[PDB]
Amino acid sequence: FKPLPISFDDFSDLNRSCFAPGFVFGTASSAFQYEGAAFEDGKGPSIWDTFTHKYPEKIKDRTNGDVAIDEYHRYKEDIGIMKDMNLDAYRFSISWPRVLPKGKLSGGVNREGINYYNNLINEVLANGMQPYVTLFHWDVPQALEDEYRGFLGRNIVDDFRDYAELCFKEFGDRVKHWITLNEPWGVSMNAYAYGTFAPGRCSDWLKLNCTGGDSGREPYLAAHYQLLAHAAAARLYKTKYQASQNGIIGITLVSHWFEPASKEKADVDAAKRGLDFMLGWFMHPLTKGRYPESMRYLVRKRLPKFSTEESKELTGSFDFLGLNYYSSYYAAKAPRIPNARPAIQTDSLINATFEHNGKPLGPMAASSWLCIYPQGIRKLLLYVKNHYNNPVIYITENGRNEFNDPTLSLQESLLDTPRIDYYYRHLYYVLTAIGDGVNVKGYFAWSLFDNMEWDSGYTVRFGLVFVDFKNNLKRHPKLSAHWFKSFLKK
Amino acid sequence: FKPLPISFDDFSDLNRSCFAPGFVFGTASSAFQYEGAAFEDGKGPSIWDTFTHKYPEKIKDRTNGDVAIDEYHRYKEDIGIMKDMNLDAYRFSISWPRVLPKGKLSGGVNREGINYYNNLINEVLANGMQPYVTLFHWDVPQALEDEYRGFLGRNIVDDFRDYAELCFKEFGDRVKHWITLNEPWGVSMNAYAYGTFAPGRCSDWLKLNCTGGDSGREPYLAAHYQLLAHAAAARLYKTKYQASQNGIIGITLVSHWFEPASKEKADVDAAKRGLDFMLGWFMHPLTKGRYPESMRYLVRKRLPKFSTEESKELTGSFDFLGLNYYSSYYAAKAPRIPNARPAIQTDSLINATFEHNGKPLGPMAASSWLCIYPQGIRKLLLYVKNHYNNPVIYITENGRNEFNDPTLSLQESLLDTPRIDYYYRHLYYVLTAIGDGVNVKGYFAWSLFDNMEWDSGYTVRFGLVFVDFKNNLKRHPKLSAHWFKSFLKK
Repeated sequence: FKPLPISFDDFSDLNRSCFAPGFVFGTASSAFQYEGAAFEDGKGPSIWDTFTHKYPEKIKDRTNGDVAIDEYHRYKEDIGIMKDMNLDAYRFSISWPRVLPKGKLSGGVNREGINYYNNLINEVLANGMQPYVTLFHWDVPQALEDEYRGFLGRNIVDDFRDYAELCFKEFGDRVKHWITLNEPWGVSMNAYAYGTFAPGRCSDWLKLNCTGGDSGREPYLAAHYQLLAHAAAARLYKTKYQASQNGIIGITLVSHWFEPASKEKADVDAAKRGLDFMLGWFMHPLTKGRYPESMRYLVRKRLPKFSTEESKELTGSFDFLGLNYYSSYYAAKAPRIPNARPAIQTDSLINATFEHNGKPLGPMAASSWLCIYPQGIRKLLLYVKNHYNNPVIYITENGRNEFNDPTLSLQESLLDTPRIDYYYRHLYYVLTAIGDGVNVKGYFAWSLFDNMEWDSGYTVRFGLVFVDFKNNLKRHPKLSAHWFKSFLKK
Repeated sequence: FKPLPISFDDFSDLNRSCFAPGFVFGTASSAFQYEGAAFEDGKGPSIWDTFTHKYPEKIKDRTNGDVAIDEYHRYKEDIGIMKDMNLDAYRFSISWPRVLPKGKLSGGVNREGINYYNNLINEVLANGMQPYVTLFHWDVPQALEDEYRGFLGRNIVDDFRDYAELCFKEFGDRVKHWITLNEPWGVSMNAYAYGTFAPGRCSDWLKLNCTGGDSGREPYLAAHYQLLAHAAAARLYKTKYQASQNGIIGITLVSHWFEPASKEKADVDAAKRGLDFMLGWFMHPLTKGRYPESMRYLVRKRLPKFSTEESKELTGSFDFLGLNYYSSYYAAKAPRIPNARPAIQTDSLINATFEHNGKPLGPMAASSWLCIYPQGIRKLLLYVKNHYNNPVIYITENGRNEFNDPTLSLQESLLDTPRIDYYYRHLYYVLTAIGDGVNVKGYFAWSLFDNMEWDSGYTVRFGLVFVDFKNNLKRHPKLSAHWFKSFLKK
């Protein structure tokens, strides 16, 4: 580490002029969290649609995404806010079942679905911003879940290649930045290892009230098919559409920073395994066509294998890496319990905590897994540069939350100084990583507006802009929106 | 609650123009934490001097206050920083054993000791600031501890009246704001109930490695004599010095906000008892000449009694209240354990926590008792106004800390955005209390510089200005110092 020649003599010294003139600043979202219109204009149901209405008790506040923040009908006002804030880009996702209601290409193409994304894309570009588009953001068409168990069936790869091709042909003339998948670790672990996400599967002996499953086998299956789906969509783009469209394609991975519990070799080795089982799971295959050695050694037979052809297709199939960072953990070696039933969470032999002898690594945000350690982003960034031959990186999500509290007045709800604290220190550490040679090209805040946080429902708020859910979903910019607008003003 | 007509459209909208033009903004400190020169220019030893060298294992990092930040020799530079920052006042304490080395007036007056405070007082006033002086800030002369057990002996009252008179005669011509005691709750509980502060006493059965004591009796004795000492000094000032000196005298009390765990009557009643045993302990006697009913009912015989004359002297003996606020707790009723040995901590029958069904009240700072809940200051302020007939209030301490971390570079150490967050929201809530009729006249931040935090040693940092303890105690203003200077600039 070696500091930055700045001199933070005023609070206003940290702004966009500190970054290269070409650095991209934007905000991110997903279709299920923002759009609304779940049954409208020919859209078919996703697994998240089904999960929330079938099992309301699996959602903290027993809510759903039928209306969400209604971006479907409010997109002009939303883009208007972005333009006023001086943003450079917008990262959003396309709903698979909105364009192809039955999943398969032979089920029919929803023309009205295609029209919505054309309107959104043209609005983004007309307001001096560039669209960064995510193909899959956890909303598997219900038809494919019913037919072959969605991402647990090999059938998903061919159907996902067809979906990607439809988006490339229809929107490819305007969209020059594509993202195939959004956080395959999250899907694998929360949908198949813990059971908190749709379809809510996990091993029965864990007593997490799951809908069937196996946490020692299914998470690995879901991750393997997700990687094959990515390779299919990425190879199609490069071989048939990249020479005429002139854009780039990548993938978004999520990772935490794992800090050794002590200086001991066992604790040093545990942190490394944490990174291998979270980040390495997806980056090894993407750069080398095989899983990390530690996963191969400790999972043995339960870890799927790539064919020769699958390895060739995967190796190097990305123009950039989309990195998502939020939290950090302390990692210590966990001893092998004799006769333990297999599960992905215990397979790595790590004890992950937020303290070392009762002393905290940092304070917590409203989500119980999010520990604030700004140094983690810089250390994660240097790990990617040094272990994965210095790829081009875009930070595709970064942020924190607060609790939804009905006793607070509007004025009180808009004074989000902890979020300002969070962005200031994380942005400082991104700048130090750039100083040390990391190829970071952009940064996207999660999120512009308050929204549904998956299984947590509307009990937490992640936005820069407050949404009044009791009065026609009114948009009320928080103090952090005004602060970010000033940061971006020259 | 009803908001403030402001409109926090920019971050710079919260400044000193939001407060009345006469509102006082300053910073606070104590003699043991800042001065240094512990054995120099005729000063005698305090109980804190003795405690740290005798028992280095009772201090987290095994440190002492011999040098501290050396304000004794560096006071001109320290006042210089304050003047550059646009502050209105400085709250500091006078060391009892520096002016009277043997405690008693018949032990001799240290002339050199008197000269230091004359130099400091004249420097404060010459730099356009007013001194707010604390007579006792936990540094009991060792001579009086040796002779009659300091604040556990009735002999302390007469000696404390003599000390106060010396300060009034010598410094009274320039000092118009006097504070008799600093946090008698802290002394009573930490020195006699838990054993963490000098002289480190507590009940042997608690297994806290104390130096002797009784937690069911001594804390009550120490608090009773502290109140008698205050009354003696306050009555002397008003009857003999106030008509010619034209100043005012008060006392500084510390209190947390106690939030009911649930809506249940038992939880509502537990929060009230929390306030009675912490704040009420000292405010009841000061306004009514008797302890709160709940303390009288649950402590019975172990609670000392005031004579008729002592009640008359105490009732109304303060011109203003010095209030110290830092943290908030959730309070729930605790059941009576059959056969429990008596202790002040269990006497109130309350279970105090920082969570309700695992959900946090707020995040924690570096000190394990400090939970961040900005609403607490406003609720505490309204409680004082409504229960204690609307006194004149000065907030004499408010702030947060971070850990001393040797792996961080200087630049990294100066980016104290969490402290900015802490002052912004607490200052907003002070403004709302003023709006609802509380008579708040000033606010003092704890503290300007990093210093020794009693039994925690130098493991935590509370300042707006970083002190480099490895390089001639160099002063390096943090981002929060620059932010506070801008807040105070018009």
